Amino acid sequence: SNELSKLRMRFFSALNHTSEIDLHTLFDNLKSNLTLGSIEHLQEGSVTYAIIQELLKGADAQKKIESFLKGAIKNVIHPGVIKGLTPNEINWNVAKAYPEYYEHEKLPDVTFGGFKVRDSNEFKFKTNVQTSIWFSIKPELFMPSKQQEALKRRREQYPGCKIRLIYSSSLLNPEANRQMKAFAKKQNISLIDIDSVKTDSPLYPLIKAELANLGMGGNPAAASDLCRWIPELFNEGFYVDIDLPVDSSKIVEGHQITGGVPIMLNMGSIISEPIAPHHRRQEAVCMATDIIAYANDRETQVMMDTVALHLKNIYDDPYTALKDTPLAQTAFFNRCEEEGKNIFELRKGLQDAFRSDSLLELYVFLGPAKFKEVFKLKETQIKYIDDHISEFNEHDLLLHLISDNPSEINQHTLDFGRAKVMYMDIAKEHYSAFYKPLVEEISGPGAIYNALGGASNFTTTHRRSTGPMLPTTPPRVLQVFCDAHDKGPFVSDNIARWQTNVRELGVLNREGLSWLPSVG
Ligand SMILES: O=c1ccn([C@@H]2O[C@H](COP(=O)(O)OP(=O)(O)O[C@H]3O[C@H](CO)[C@@H](O)[C@H](O)[C@H]3O)[C@@H](O)[C@H]2O)c(=O)[nH]1
Ligand SMILES: [Mg+2]
Repeated sequence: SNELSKLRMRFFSALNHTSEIDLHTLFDNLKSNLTLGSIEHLQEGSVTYAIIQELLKGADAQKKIESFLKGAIKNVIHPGVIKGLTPNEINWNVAKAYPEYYEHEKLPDVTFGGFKVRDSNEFKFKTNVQTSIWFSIKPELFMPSKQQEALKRRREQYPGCKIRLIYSSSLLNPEANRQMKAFAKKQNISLIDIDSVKTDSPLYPLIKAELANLGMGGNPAAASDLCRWIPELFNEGFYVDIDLPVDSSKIVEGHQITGGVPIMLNMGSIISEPIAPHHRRQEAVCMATDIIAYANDRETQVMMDTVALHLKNIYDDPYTALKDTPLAQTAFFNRCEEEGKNIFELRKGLQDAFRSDSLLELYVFLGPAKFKEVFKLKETQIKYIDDHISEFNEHDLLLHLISDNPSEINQHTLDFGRAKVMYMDIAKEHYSAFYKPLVEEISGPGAIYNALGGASNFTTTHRRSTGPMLPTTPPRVLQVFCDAHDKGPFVSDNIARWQTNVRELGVLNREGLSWLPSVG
């Protein structure tokens, strides 16, 4: 039959059409327990292939290779394929099963979310259950067309995948609520209203506050970020950003993957410029939360609680989490910290300063140090301004900017109205850098990275090859066992690929984010 023909052709391709042994005899002797799925793990680049190549150089190669492959397929590869193991995971399991044929180091001790990463493949994850989140900032609009179309494109392409959607009914007017419910019914989507969830999570009040405070420093992406760490909302399948495409070629037929931790995230890594004292590059793992996988396991709730306790701590005192951000160098931040202002008041105050259309208000907000930096002033220039600021009106301050640095605005200094706009525009260049950490380091991937162990814990001296990748260093352990993006069928552009050089990240940084409030 064509099935046997297809299998045989795949096998001969995998083993490089070698004539050093008789592949017909070998194929015939293995075919009783050989599937297309297993043959992938015999290909060049695999541990199994590497072992075969060394056996070819020794005596009795025909028999030794048959004995090796029969056992490797029966005991390691085929069981791995059925369980949803990746090629990396199968390579490791083969190396472990055949220490006489493959020299390797032991699994290093790596801690991720308070848990030692395992190579047991014991945590199981469903790829056919997907949850996304949409909180509308416009009461008349349940969801924009882009997001509706994204969900349809996932539903029409795939059943029988279960699609769950968290939203807020309180954010929608009655018509929009009816439309949301109608949409979800038509698309066979399980709807979850965040307004009435039963949970004891400390994150739940914070989510409700983020949404209640829209227009007053709340943020719907921050609300969405926090939902992902409540066990009543997420306990199996994947979280995926609502608009992530599915890569059909990556769908696993058993709809199951595994990992070495009970919660996996989107990961990559960045190889640094050389650092002191040996002029060597460092590999630093990077992570994102646009794809999260949750194991069907009690340990999932345990790990999630560690992260939730960290996020609660950040919300309760955000100034530590923000200590190294641009905003931390402003007078406004220092005042807020002394006053114990909350995250909403911090975000709203920043937005207010940049909506003020006032250089004087911007000065009071930034303080002299950051005002100096933003407007590229000399120390003597900012000293004079700061000494006399209690006497200035708006025009007085503009006159000093014009005298001190007309080049910044290409000597368009004769029209004061235009000059003011140009200086305000220079300041607005920095708004995104001030604002984004107020989500990223608070509820976002910055906070989560820290919750799970922080940079130091995920950064190591860069080391390369040789041969098939094995989990024998910390970044390789995370790459093999902890990365939801590689294993899942969802497409992301949020972060660098694994082992990307810092000078060529190839990540688009978008300007008009959905969750950045405008400042004009
Ligand atoms: O009006 C909005 C806007 C955003 N969101 C939520 O926020 C998520 C991210 O919004 P997106 O426009 O994709 O922003 P990005 O900056 O591209 O998102 C990144 O940064 C966010 C904040 O940390 C994270 O929530 C995302 O997972 C991450 O991909 C969405 O999927 C929604 O869940 C809403 O619910 N309502
Ligand atoms: Mg996005």
